[PDB]
Amino acid sequence: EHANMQLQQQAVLGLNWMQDSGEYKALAYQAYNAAKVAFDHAKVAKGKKKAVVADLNETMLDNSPYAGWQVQNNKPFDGKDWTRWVDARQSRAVPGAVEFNNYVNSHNGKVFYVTNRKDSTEKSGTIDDMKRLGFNGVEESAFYLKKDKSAKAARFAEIEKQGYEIVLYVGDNLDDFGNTVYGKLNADRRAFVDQNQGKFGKTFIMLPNANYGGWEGGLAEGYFKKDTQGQIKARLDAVQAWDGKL
Amino acid sequence: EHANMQLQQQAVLGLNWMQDSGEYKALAYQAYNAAKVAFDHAKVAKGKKKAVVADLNETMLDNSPYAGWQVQNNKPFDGKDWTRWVDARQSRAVPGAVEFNNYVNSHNGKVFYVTNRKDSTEKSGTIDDMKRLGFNGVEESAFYLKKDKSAKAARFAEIEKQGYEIVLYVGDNLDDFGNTVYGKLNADRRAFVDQNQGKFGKTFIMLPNANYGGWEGGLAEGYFKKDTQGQIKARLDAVQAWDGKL
Ligand SMILES: Nc1ncnc2c1ncn2[C@@H]1O[C@H](CO)[C@@H](O)[C@H]1OP(=O)(O)O
Ligand SMILES: Nc1ncnc2c1ncn2[C@@H]1O[C@H](CO)[C@@H](O)[C@H]1OP(=O)(O)O
Ligand SMILES: [Mg+2]
Ligand SMILES: [Mg+2]
Repeated sequence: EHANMQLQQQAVLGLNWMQDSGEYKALAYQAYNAAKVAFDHAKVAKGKKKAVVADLNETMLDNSPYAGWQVQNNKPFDGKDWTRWVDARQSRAVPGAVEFNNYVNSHNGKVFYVTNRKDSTEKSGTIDDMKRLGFNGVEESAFYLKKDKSAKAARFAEIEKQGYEIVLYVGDNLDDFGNTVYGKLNADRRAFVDQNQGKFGKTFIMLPNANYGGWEGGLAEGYFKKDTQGQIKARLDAVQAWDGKL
Repeated sequence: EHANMQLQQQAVLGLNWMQDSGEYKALAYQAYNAAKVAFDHAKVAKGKKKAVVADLNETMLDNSPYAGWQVQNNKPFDGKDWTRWVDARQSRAVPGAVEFNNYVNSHNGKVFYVTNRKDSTEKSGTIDDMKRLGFNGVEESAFYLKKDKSAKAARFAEIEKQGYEIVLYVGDNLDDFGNTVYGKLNADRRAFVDQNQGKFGKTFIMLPNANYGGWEGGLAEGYFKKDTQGQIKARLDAVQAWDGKL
């Protein structure tokens, strides 16, 4: 129980930032302002329909109250708890997301939700929240929720097989742009970003998430297979510190 | 000493994100890609020179190793320690910052560094680091370091009085865009962002900083006047949590 409190306390400052700061809101607006510009500029091959692919969690939907519950109950992430959160139907919208979504859908485009919320158990709550939140276009066929694989490239391909050309991707996780660094450590993930420097803010649109993600598992080999104590040490070992001298 | 460790442990996860994640790098590239587009589009009044205003800390310069030192030594922020860090000359560059800086300066623009690093004690180390890092245009006159006031609007005005029109602002803190929410709590700061939604990614360019900022003081009245214990409670009280029920 000591390790659990320590692990979740380490998330507090970043959670305050995501939940309370105007700075976070500004970053969300910045991403979606850029996304609209990219969508408007996009041209697709003859015969293709324009598609935008968007992740949900921490991209279009704000699940910060779940993180707040982890902090307050010293609870590390558990898929069983997550499913209850989804069923709770208290998701909020990331600033600018609804407007951008609805703009795309009313301007000769279609947003597809490629998300790792679970198709079997988490679909009903997701669709309910998004309708309440004001998203247009949330019929079941717009959703590619998780079934067998967490990697998303196969779903992107399903979308292209339906006659769409994907003009841009929106996400908070690099794995939202393809599979090339799925399950990889942060060194490789940073290298992927470097190799794609010019796409960010154009065809790859980023939202900030300092609370969780592929970068967490990226902190150390077999991070998620570690116990709570091992994860704390992984985080602290990853820290780069000034030695305090000149 | 117990409170000090707790306070700084709360920063760990967000520090891992800023230091290690490819996601953070992608956000930095996204901001600077957008900044170049805005700079290229900008037109100024007749007779004016084009200026870009940029903050340094966590906007163009990466001081994360200082934060890492705080974590490892259970040290809350202290201006005396900060000055030593600056003097240490180990600052790194935020991804994309040098290239954008040098592009502006070679394309009929001038970047001015409006920064709260201290003009008297922290200028020499700043200029030394920026030269090493590859920034062009780091003569003393490009810098508007802190003298008497932390609020930046007066410095922006000094720049305009020199015959420049400021075409865009780059920062990680909303106070980097003006004084309207300086010293204000987060509710007012979010409202400022909402009232300027369309400027973000255009004339106000944001970099992510989940480690510190005006949003921290924004968590509670007289936050920085609080003792370590009071600040921990301020952070935890600001948390919004799911109740765990449906
Ligand atoms: N703290 C956390 N750790 C892991 N996954 C989280 C999480 N918070 C929310 N999630 C979501 O829970 C599911 C399991 O990882 C994913 O859908 C993920 O969102 P994602 O779809 O955006 O990746
Ligand atoms: N953790 C922290 N808390 C307060 N200021 C910090 C800080 N880390 C770096 N700084 C910098 O230290 C000075 C005092 O606040 C400012 O120059 C600020 O950067 P800034 O100029 O970007 O605002
Ligand atoms: Mg996500
Ligand atoms: Mg700054």
